Amino acid sequence: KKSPMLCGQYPVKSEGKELKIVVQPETQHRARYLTEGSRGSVKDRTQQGFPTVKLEGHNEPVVLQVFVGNDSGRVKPHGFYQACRVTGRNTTPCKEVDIEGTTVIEVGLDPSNNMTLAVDCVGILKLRNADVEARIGIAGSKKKSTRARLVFRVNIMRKDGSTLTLQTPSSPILCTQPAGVPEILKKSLHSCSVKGEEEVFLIGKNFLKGTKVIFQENVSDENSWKSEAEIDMELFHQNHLIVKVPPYHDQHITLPVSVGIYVVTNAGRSHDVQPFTYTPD
Amino acid sequence: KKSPMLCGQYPVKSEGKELKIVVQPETQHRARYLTEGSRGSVKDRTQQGFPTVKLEGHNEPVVLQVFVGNDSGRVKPHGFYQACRVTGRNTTPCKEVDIEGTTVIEVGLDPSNNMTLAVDCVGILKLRNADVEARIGIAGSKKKSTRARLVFRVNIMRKDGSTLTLQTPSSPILCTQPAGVPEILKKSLHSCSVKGEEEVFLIGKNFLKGTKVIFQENVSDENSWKSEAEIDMELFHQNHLIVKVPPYHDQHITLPVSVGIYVVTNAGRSHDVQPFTYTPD
DNA sequence: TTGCTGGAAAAATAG
DNA sequence: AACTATTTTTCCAGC
Repeated sequence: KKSPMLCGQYPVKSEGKELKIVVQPETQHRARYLTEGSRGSVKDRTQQGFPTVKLEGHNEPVVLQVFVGNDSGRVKPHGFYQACRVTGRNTTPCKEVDIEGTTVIEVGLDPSNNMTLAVDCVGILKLRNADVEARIGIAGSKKKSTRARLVFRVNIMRKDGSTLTLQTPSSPILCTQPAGVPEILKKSLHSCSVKGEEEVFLIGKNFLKGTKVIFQENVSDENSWKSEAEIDMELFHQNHLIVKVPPYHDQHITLPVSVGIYVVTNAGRSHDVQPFTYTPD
Repeated sequence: KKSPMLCGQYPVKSEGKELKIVVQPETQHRARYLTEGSRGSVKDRTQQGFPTVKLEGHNEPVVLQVFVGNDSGRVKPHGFYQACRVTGRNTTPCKEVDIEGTTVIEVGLDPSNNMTLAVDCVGILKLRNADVEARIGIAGSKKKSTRARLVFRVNIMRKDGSTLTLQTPSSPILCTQPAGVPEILKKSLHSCSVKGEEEVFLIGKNFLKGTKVIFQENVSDENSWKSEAEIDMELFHQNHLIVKVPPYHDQHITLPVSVGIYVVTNAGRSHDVQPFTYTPD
């Protein structure tokens, strides 16, 4: 690498060459801390591969550089995150160099693979605020950012001593720890008359801000009658919640109907379903 | 202040002068982080005044120094706590100087008030691990102390260039957050047969490690039949808990008996009582 | 017995 | 000021 300042303005394509991101990285990747183990490379959005960058308009071996930059605007290396290498008996080999104090990961883009590479060797390291705080004061109430972009860039050298610098940043990635699926561990009531209205205490975990309690007949994705039970907000809690039993659709059943309850969180659905029996009026 | 090393050995009285603590500080004062907006001074044991120090055997204006030191032994400034000034339209004015890296608060002791002062301008700041690292060493920041003493000391200058240094440390003060009073906000069952055994979901707050759920008949301190309800440990939580209804003492009541439920925490008792009705078999 | 994560408690900050 | 709610960091525990 020629080491052109990381802060300079550079184009994605030029002189008949483009550095494009074929496969964007996941929208979220939990950064790891120095005090703990490694946490893995950054995957793609299907979690089944890795962000993939391609270099069209050129067919020679060229080192690809990667580093973690701010989440938006003019590309600057992020101030709270540092890129890091991820070793593995299947991961692409790479070097870990330091530029202007920020860590940059050098991988090798090659024509033997049509100038394409699935970056599977880059992880994100979280720097401690307090630590950053006492170096760059401008970073704190001025800005504590938890989002970052994977910054890719190639430094080709033209015929003379010149060097063309193509750079392309990915979509932002939220670098914190994911919500975790909702779960119901135990409910206080398992049976109620068809008119409902009786309260049910639910204790479990991960009841996020956008959670909903759903009373359903079966597991008919398309429709087997479902209904949002009203939640008590004056006592909402990530681990417990009080909901009122929604009245059943058939006020005139002759026999007890067994239905299921499960919760939806802005992040997912409590895959384990609770049984609840509606009984005639 | 002459700035004599904070670690030196100094007497309380000497040369016909004593620096005595008339009113010891509270046995507990919740330290606050520097980011914390709240700044209370350290009160006395009646919570109605402040620790008061007096300088007998001298009648001139002399600056009184205060700083937070270890909880016992040879006075050394505490490594996890720093003294801090507390401003107020009624609090005594003072300066905040730094000595050997520790913060010292300078107040003015004066004869116009018979060499006495009720230090109402000193608070205690809790140092965050990362701060304690840069101050007292990494391995040191592991040996945790949550107790500290308010260290008072005067630096009088004798006729010549000499300086007499009287120092007196207070009783230790606990600087951790004072556990809270338990509370029951809502229960799922309010009535049960005399034999009991039915579970009751309790959601409230501050259900500490040593909490007990008590079913009682009245508010007869001495005795009006009380009983610890069994708690489910596999789901214990500071804000909620599942207990089984203890069977009543009179398996043969003819009429429904109304009893109360309240919780005891290693720190106190949920003063607000919940009603529960036992019903005949 | 150490390394990779998912889960969380504890530490610090926000509102 | 005194609380309550969120975030950040540091710990744990299960392969």
